[PDB]
Amino acid sequence: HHWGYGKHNGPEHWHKDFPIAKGERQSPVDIDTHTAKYDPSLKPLSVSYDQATSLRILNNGHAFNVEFDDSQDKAVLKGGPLDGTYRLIQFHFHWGSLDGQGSEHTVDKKKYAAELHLVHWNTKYGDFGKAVQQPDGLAVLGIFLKVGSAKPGLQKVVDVLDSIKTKGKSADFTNFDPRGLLPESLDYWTYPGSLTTPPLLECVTWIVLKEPISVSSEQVLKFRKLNFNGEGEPEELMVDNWRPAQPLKNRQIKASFK
Ligand SMILES: [N]S(=O)(=O)[C][C][C]C1234B567B89%10B%11%12%13B85%14B%1158B%12%11%15B%139%12B%1061B%12%112C5%153B%14874
Ligand SMILES: [Zn+2]
Repeated sequence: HHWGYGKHNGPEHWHKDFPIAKGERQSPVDIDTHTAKYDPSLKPLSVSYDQATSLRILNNGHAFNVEFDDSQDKAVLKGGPLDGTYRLIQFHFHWGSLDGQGSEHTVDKKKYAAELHLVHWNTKYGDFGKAVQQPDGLAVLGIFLKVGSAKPGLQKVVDVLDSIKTKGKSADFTNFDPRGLLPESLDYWTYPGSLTTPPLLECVTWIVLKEPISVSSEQVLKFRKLNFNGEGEPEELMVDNWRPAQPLKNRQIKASFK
């Protein structure tokens, strides 16, 4: 009886195994755009993905992860609200059963169809497992997805999904360029928060981009053909793999833009 997204094991149950679910800096949150304060001390974000080396794509039973070689400083995030250098380890998505839900963060209570998370760890802690034990250990870049025009840079991901339909399947996934998943603008909101899945550790500086990317209905429909179950098990479509907004508590969301 492991955690997942269903009504007997989903987000309202997670606190029993992970009591930090009811902590002081949980994610995601609703971004109230009129209350977020412009902070002129915030720096532009530096996203350096020119040397990113993807290796593999994995269906972990919750989502799919596109994994990178993080054994050297290649793909790094810096600037913005961050002190120091954060190395890209993986990306994944959260999405819905229908286009009206799927994102984890919300904007003035608006839910997007999906949300991309690019996960990076702070190199000053040496490895990812040490980073997640620190309040400034991770930086996750969050990008909203809306349904309209296709995202050409997403199509390589979409086309490999048939080969990782079920939990525990992986596939080689080299030379994928995550620059093709970024919007034009790097304007962002930022706040201190947590992982949005168990173990829910309070280790993340969230950077949520204001500009969504557009993906096609066909692209998101292929996300929704994945399975939460393993091969040879009854089919449970991989949809609605998002945690709802959590209480903001004693936090301020800052905006990089006027
Ligand atoms: N939504 S999120 O906060 O970016 C957490 C994504 C899930 C996981 B998978 B395992 B390790 B791998 B890394 B940390 B652990 B789970 B948390 C992030 B990724
Ligand atoms: Zn995530």
